[PDB]
Amino acid sequence: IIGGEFTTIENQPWFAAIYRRHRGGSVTYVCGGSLISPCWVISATHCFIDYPKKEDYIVYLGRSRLNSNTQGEMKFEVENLILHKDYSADTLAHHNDIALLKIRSKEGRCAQPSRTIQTISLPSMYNDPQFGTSCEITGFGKENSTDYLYPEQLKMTVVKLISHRECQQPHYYGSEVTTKMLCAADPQWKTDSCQGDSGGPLVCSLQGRMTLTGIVSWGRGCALKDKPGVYTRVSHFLPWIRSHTKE
Ligand SMILES: *C(=O)[C@H](CCCNC(=N)N)NC(=O)[C@H](C)NC(=O)[C@@H](CO)NC(=O)OCC(C)C
Repeated sequence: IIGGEFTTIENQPWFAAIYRRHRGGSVTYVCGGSLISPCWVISATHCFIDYPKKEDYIVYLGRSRLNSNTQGEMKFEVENLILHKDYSADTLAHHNDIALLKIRSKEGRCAQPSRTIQTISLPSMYNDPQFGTSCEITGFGKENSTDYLYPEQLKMTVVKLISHRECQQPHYYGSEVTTKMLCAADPQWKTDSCQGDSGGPLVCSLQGRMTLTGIVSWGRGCALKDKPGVYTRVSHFLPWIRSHTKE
């Protein structure tokens, strides 16, 4: 997250931290995610497309820090890694960038709700906030484009939803952005999600309720003028989500 402020998991209880185990003992951070139900975490397909082996991933809930323990945190294995079959990556755009991970503890149980671990609500069929609405993003991603390391503390910032019409302008993204994607940015171009923030949530207060409106997917650079962050439009994937979360 470029700009913004440091936060605690208490303020972002649905945030899931996803790591990948390596040959040896090295565990590195991969992407953010969101707990949509006790047994399900939603993230982005591009985070796992190159290593679709469910056994190499670890999901943490209730975690405020990147490389250290947080009281109340819970560790999970991935029982089922569901990637979207129609995922594809063009020059800039990443299509159908959405994934589901079924989690289970070593005891075979799902997440147990607490003050630091809660689910976030999904949107209704084709019901998104009005453009110009303020939403929040959370993540352990880069604080600056020139950084190679991630911040140790979880960060959050606020960006505004940009219309499809404005985002498709020539100086923005043109026809590269579709209706299955949502653009959001800071009106001053000072804050934005960045590498390391993918898979994370774009949360919007929709009719008094905190809703998972988008998933951090892509963008040209980070916090660049006329280059909004692009998010996977969750409301357009409800049928896909429902069909893969049953049994
Ligand atoms: C997470 O993996 C990351 C989130 C970027 C969010 N960016 C903004 N809000 N501006 N996504 C990606 O890295 C995604 C896989 N790829 C890109 O975003 C690429 C192509 O669009 N963009 C890019 O600028 O990458 C070049 C990197 C810096 C070498």
